[PDB]
Amino acid sequence: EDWDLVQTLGEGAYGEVQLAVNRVTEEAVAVKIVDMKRNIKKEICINKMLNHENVVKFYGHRREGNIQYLFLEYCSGGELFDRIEPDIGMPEPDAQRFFHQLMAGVVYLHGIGITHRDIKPENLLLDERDNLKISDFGLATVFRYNNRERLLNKMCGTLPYVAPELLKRREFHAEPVDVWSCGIVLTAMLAGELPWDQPSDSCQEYSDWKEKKTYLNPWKKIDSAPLALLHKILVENPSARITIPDIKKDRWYNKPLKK
Ligand SMILES: Nc1ncnc2[nH]cnc12
Repeated sequence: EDWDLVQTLGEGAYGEVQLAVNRVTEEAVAVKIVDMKRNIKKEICINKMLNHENVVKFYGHRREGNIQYLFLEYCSGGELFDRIEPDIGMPEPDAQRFFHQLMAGVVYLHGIGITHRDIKPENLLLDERDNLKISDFGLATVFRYNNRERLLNKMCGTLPYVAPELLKRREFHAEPVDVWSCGIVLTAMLAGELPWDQPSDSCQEYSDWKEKKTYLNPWKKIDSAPLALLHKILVENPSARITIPDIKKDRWYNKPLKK
């Protein structure tokens, strides 16, 4: 287990990720790297709990100095960001498949009291058999514990993926914030466009969404079956907004498309 660091796979904010190949067995891994001088104990801890085929497999960590090394699964397929052609998206049969695995993944976390708080195509990586993994638990947090649900109030994410409640309320439920970002990943995948800067009332493109002006981009690039689902996801009232159990019922979600 003396790995050589090869290519830089990217840095969200917290630290740099390298591909690391093992000298002797050649097992490829991803090493996240974080300089605790130039929140992060919590990422390790959350990664210790996780075990699903749609979450990036945590392998371990060694401190060894000022740096912190996370040993994570390797997604040779890279980010879902790159399967989205800008302004067109990707074929509807693959869009669905990745949404099935996103939904799978998120059910799992949400079922173990964990919310990601940054679902976005750059944090959905694809492996060798093109399976979607949820990555980066830097902004993750427990919302349910001892079967008590706690509200989050701390604002974090990426504006275009964030839910309105999070701009407009002082505390909010964690599940709906992740269903929203899942809905915006579905928009991205099907239209290849983010629909708005951020879901504020001050924003034309969002005001048009609440006004059901579905004749505009990026909504006119989407078929009425997945478009119906989206209407149910980007509801502005998180108690009105569809749940994951009920997205599993949606017509588009169960429409046969993918071989
Ligand atoms: N686990 C991972 N696999 C591939 N690319 C990554 N970039 C960040 N984490 C990664």
